[PDB]
Amino acid sequence: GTNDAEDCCLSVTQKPIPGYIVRNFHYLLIKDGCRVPAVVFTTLRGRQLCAPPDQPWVERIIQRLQRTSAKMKRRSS
Repeated sequence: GTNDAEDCCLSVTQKPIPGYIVRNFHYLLIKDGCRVPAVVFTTLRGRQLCAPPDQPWVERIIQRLQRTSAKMKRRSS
């Protein structure tokens, strides 16, 4: 969102947003360090939203973004 004092998301809704309108995602887990594991979907507008990392619908769209972002192997961010 605007001024994020934390690295993780808030909470995900039933079925947040279409996974095809997401530009890039950030995969937030408790492994990283947070109480709420969620993948944030950075939409076309540049807004990130919390989506369920367990649900199958998410794991497909993640792959799509992984393979498209993989085109850029140099990652500074």
